[PDB]
Amino acid sequence: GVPFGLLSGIFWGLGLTVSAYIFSIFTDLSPFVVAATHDFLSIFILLAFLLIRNVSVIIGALLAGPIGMQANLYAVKYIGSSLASSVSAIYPAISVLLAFFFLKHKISKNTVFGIVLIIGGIIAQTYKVYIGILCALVCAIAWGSESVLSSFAMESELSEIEALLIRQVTSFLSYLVIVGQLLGLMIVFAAFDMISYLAYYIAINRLQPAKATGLNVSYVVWTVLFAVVFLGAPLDMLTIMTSLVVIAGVYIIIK
Ligand SMILES: C[N+](C)(C)CCO
Repeated sequence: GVPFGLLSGIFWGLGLTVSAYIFSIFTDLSPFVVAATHDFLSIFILLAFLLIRNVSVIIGALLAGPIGMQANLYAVKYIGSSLASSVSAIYPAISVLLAFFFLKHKISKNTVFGIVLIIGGIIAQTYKVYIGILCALVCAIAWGSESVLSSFAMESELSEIEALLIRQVTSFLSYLVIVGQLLGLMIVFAAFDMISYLAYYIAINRLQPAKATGLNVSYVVWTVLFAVVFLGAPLDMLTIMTSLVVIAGVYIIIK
């Protein structure tokens, strides 16, 4: 069960760097259409896996799709290959802050304490860098509410056919109301995002969000590994330290 969330970290961490690889080749020539086609291509490779409490899903999906994911997409233009991932990784603190007050109290002396060290090893480097940090704070508020609102239903509603299916078509319908090689990189980015968000939901089913979201912020270390090997990040001395505090806290939350 625990690996399912650890798999959610690496796969979104590699995918959120190939999205930076997409923008790095034209420098945000198209801000918004990337996210609209993102869910458009996502529905088809999500349905490729094939071969009412719906309100609680849609009210958290519009709280993290129209304002959470695409803000991580367009509102994070070039501030960093992972510099948005760091401060958007305080979202478990916003999620645990909401989860503890909505009939979910299962934390220990070294379960949220590992989340605390994971945030303090990031906030210290947060200012080692306006619009980018704004939405990166917004992505933290949005995904943290979605994690509890996704865990809200989570009964007679499977992680795929109701959890991630309604979550995808809701944001895809939202952009419909708000409105070659790139399609290969887009469908490649869609292929990595959809195994990730399902694996995050499979970790949300059996494992509590306080630990499932806490193992997810491993997506901050893999998003620097992919961003320094596939992309050649400068990796100053402060990067290895923040990479260590976020994994040193991962081994406190996992145990
Ligand atoms: C994929 N998100 C990072 C948006 C959710 C955590 O898995």
